[PDB]
Amino acid sequence: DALSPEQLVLTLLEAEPPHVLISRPSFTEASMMMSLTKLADKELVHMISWAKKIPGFVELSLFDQVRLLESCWMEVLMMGLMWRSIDHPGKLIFAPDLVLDRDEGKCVEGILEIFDMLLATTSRFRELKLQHKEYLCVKAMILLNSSMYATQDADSSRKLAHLLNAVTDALVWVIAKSGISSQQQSMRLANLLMLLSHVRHASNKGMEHLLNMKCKPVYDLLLEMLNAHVL
Ligand SMILES: Oc1ccc(CCNc2nc(SCCCc3ccc(Cl)cc3)nc(N3CCNCC3)n2)cc1
Repeated sequence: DALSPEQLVLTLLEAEPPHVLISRPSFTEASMMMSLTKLADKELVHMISWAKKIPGFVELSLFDQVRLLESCWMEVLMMGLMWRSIDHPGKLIFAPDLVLDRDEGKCVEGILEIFDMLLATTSRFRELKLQHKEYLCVKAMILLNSSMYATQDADSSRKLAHLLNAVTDALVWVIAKSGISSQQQSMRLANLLMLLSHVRHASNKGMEHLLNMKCKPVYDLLLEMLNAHVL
């Protein structure tokens, strides 16, 4: 119970996930995917601690929290990937150890399309000159919006709306602080939210390559983390 103007941006700042490290040698196909799996899993753990820290997230329903974390993990992952690779054209800084060149993608099939997508999206964010604050704000919006929107017992859908609300407000706020004119303050918001669907787009393709292995996805797998230990 809070959600203020900057007390949120600063909060979203101090809630950020830790940098994550993976073992490694070198590399080929599974070499790239043995790591990426051990990468996104370590991260998915911190992603939960993260959501947990967004003021009011735990006040929601448990099934809703899991509902939400299940839909965004992929784009939230890629949102942080892009942000880490924003000042590096052609590269995709997956982690302090996992840095991949564009070309290095083709060496494994299907993957190369995504790099083009990420790099393309990353370049757009770069060109817009996305700020650390706007980035913090867009990341949580992705988590608060990615859901299956009732079949009633609504007090969650209320609090959730109030939460997506505060974030969205902080974001128009950040843009306003920028000082530009209302025609531009609006265009900024519009340009940044239109990219979220490109992050969605890239999120769908990726998840499609993922499942294209032999499985069919972290549900309970990280269900008992919201459960008790809260770690
Ligand atoms: O901050 C981060 C950290 C990590 C990432 C990437 C996380 N990527 C990731 N990729 C695969 S990939 C087969 C992939 C083909 C492919 C190739 C390229 C891409 Cl981008 C996606 C998929 N599989 C998984 N997981 C994690 C959860 N348990 C089940 C498997 N994660 C992004 C941002």
